[PDB]
Amino acid sequence: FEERHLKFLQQLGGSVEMCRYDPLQDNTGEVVAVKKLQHSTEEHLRDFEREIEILKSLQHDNIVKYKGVCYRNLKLIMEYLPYGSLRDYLQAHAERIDHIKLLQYTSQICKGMEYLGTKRYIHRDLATRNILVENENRVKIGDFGLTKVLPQDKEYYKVESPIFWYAPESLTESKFSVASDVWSFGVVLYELFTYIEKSKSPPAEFMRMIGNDKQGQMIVFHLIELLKNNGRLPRPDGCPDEIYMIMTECWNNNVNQRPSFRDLALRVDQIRDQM
Ligand SMILES: Cc1cc(Nc2nc(O[C@@H](C)c3ncc(F)cn3)c(F)c(N3CCOCC3)n2)[nH]n1
Repeated sequence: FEERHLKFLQQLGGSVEMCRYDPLQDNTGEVVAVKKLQHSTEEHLRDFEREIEILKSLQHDNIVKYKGVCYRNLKLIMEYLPYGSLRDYLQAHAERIDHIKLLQYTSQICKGMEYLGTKRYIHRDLATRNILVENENRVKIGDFGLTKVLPQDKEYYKVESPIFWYAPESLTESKFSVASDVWSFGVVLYELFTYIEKSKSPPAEFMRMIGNDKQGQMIVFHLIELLKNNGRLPRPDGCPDEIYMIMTECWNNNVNQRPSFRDLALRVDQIRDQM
């Protein structure tokens, strides 16, 4: 990839642009997504090149595809998935997204995570805003900016952050593992069944429980106490209990009592087929 051939189409959201890669200057070439860095240190740049090598290393159906790279001034290039983040897509198109449909995306995400697991990668940022929609029937894990490789010996890894998706051990000890991704997956499943009703978002609900008057750096500590005393995100409207139970089992204070992404994949599919 040569950067004089990337024609800028629009800003998408660290920064991501929609571009056309068009060496024939023909407007024929394909539209792609281009990630780069806003204000870049050699530290950010060193983690960005890891991300790039984590993405190239992954070839799965529910993981956005690596296309290439281009420089010097690094840009990451990936397939353009035309419907954007599952988080906005759900807000936009709730009327034609039914529960069978929620469960479809759910199982596509587990399958994507399962695959990550077999490479010993830890995602760290599982949330609906990092899931891309390719079309009505397919979603993909679409960002890997916080993903980490487990060390050969240890089966966990230590490190602003998305605290309302974090497992207790990540909040208290900065421990990230397949088990903390599962905790987070539970929050992703919660999200879906709330249909992203803004005041049912995990931050709004947790702040309600903590007290909205709580501020600054104490939020994280009160969140830690809530989770220790088995405070949890409530069952959202219309969520069938069987499905809430999957969430609550993902949100177990005990790390190895949490389900595997295999367990979850299969348990979601079986539930799917009975509605
Ligand atoms: C890497 C990538 C991003 C996309 N598509 C996309 N990305 C968006 O936001 C970026 C920041 C993003 N990247 C990765 C994610 F996982 C989630 N979001 C959009 F906003 C959007 N839209 C489509 C056209 O209307 C605007 C929304 N479409 N395809 N491939």
